[PDB]
Amino acid sequence: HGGSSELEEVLSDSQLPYFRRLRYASWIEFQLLYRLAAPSVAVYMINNAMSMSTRIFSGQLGNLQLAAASLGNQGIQLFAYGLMLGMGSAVETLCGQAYGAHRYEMLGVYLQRATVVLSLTGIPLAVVYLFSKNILLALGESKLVASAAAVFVYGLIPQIFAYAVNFPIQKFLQSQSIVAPSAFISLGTLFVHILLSWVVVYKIGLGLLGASLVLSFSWWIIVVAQFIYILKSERCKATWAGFRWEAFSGLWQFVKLSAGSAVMLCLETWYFQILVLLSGLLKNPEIALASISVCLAVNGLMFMVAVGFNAAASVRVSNELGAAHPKSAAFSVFMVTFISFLIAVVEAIIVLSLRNVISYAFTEGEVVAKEVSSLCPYLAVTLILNGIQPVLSGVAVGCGWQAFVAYVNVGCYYGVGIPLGCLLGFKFDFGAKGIWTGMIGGTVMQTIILLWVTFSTDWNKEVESARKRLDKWENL
Ligand SMILES: CCCCCCCC/C=C/CCCCCCCC(=O)OC[C@H](O)CO
Repeated sequence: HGGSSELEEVLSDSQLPYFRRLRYASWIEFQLLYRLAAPSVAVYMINNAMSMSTRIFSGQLGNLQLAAASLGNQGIQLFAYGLMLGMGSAVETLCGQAYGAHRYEMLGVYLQRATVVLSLTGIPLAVVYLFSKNILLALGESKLVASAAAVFVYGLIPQIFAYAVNFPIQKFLQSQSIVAPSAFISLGTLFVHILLSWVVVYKIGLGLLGASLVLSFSWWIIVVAQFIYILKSERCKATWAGFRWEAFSGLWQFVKLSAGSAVMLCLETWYFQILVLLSGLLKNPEIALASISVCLAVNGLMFMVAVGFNAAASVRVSNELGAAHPKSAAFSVFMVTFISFLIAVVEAIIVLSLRNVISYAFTEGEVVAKEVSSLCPYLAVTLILNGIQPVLSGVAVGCGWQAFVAYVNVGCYYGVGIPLGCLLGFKFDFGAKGIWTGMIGGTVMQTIILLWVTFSTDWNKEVESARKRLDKWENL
């Protein structure tokens, strides 16, 4: 329980040579990164598999049912997904810093205080789900498609409040460096999800409504399974003191800290969505929509590995800033960035080697395979950029820089990325290469700013700022 972190700090405090000290602080760091990032990827892959399993099981009832599962997941759910996870960012930085400062008693307070805030946030998301039929026909979709997706969206209204409890519990167990139980109950519920969705759809005949209800039901099985763990777990007897009335105090404070990360995700959900819509306005958008969707799907599939390093870099900096280990935090930021950078290099190598094959996997098109292969050099740059940007955003969450990063991300995306992509794409007639270059240029500037800031960071002041943050939340 934080003993390894103390040892790493002790190792840096020695007269031993730099190379001997580097090898033997990297080994203890690499062991901590692996014990955190490996189950984090396994959790997101199994959970997204349920979103794919529900999309697959519901899509086998007709082409209208598949469009309902696709438009419901990417249209309104992806908007509701980024809003719930954004508020769960303040409980991520508060639990990790408190777990490092041995204030285990208030870890359960942050869980409930995040649940109350997220449960109130899921109320505006509920009325949007009810009128999902009206917003789809407003975008021009057919009434039969809008009513079909709404019924599928009607079944996802319990998935909203399931997020409001799963995300605080996820970051709660993440701070204590215990993410293994979450990966195994998700594996079991997936078998329960595939089995129950097969019984509800094929035998009960509830249609696409029951298909989305089984998804929302399975999401509530991992919520109950995660809560009954912390009640019986021995590593959670110091961190979960039980239900407390203090969770209702200082709700607006949790709103202000988490508001930065929430806007960063929903706008980015629209930012990529705007980049797709803008690609439809380019000259010859017939192939620009398919090629960009292939590269972004590869970018999205490669992004699933980056979120594991994001969770690891977040808890490491949080646990070290709370335990007053500034040199260990400056090393964890460096170590996560380097290992994730080498992974992004391997991701770019595989894409460049299979530049002609990856296009046929998503859609069989000969002219599409050429256009995708032409954008693979640009996609490889985005993959390398997506191997440093999320880990620098994860350490910024651990330091509480969520407001500073949100200003930079929105400014680099909407203020720099979008105008550069439209100027290169439309005015300069570079097509999809101009859009992707503008998206690259946006991510480049963001990473550069964060890199200079993070490496010029006074980690002594971040430790003091972590004490002030924990002390103020303890007073109220
Ligand atoms: C849909 C699910 C919703 C889930 C959440 C429902 C409750 C949210 C309400 C909280 C404030 C009102 C209730 C608490 C009123 C007393 C608060 C209190 O003790 O205030 C102390 C004061 O702030 C000095 O420290």
